[PDB]
Amino acid sequence: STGSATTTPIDSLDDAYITPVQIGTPAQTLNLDFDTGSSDLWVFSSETTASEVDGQTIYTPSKSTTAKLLSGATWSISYGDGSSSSGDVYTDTVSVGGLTVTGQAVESAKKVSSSFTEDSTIDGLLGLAFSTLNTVSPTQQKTFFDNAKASLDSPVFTADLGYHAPGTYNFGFIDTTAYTGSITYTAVSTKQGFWEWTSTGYAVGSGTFKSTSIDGIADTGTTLLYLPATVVSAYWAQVSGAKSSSSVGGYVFPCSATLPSFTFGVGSARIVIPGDYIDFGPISTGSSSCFGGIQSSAGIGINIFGDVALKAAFVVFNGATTPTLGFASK
Repeated sequence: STGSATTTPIDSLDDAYITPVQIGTPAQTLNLDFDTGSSDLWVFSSETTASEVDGQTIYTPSKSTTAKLLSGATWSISYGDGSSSSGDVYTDTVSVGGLTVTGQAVESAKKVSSSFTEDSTIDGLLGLAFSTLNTVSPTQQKTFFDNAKASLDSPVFTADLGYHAPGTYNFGFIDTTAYTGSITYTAVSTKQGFWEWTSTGYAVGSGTFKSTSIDGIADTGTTLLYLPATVVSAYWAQVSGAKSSSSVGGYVFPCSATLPSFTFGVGSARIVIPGDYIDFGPISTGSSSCFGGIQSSAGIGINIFGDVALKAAFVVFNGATTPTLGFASK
């Protein structure tokens, strides 16, 4: 089997991407944030505290003839941005782009933190990291991909995120029309539950490539590119007036600037992030200070190849017995 679904930016900055997902019988379609940095499929629901729902579409398990309470199971998750959610668990039929999994754990939110409430466009998350990170207790549950894998034509999914435009998540096949050149595959460590890999270096603009190993994660659920402070300083030093602002929370730059590109290495191959992809617009409405799309990972503990980096590539998440990642230009 295969599946193919379009993923759409939630706003004009590509802060996140939403993909429609069918849950239950009859189908209830929710727009979920596919997140290769986490491993829970959770949704706003009829159980979510009413004051914490503000425009999201909810899953109502009582209206699904295939929903079953997973008795005694609870979940609770905190994300790197300080947001969180928790609740109980149903199993139900879940379909993405024509690919159907029966018995998928659908984690129903009883509580969500303010940033989720405040984002009316995201009805929940669909985790695509390794199932070892799934938070369901006392019986850990499998991701949608893990449940689907055995049925797929090939044990892979691909992320093809657009810049200010829709893109595609495919399951079970690699669309050879969706990228240019060849796909370069690189090793993955699953030890922390992430799609963790080592980039071979970077360049700023037209500058020379610096060969240096940068361990990090391919994370579709993180907006920006978070890299070591040395690398990030070297980038922003090429932008007149750019500075790190403790009050804003990262590097800012004059909105009048034209940003240089940023290249990252995948083995001997190179992925070029155009400068425009690094512009996240005014820090507050009407400001002439703009927020940078490359930020330091120093306070995180891991480097994160988030959407800024991934949307410059066609990315293969290869879930073969030994997982690997593939990157191609597009």
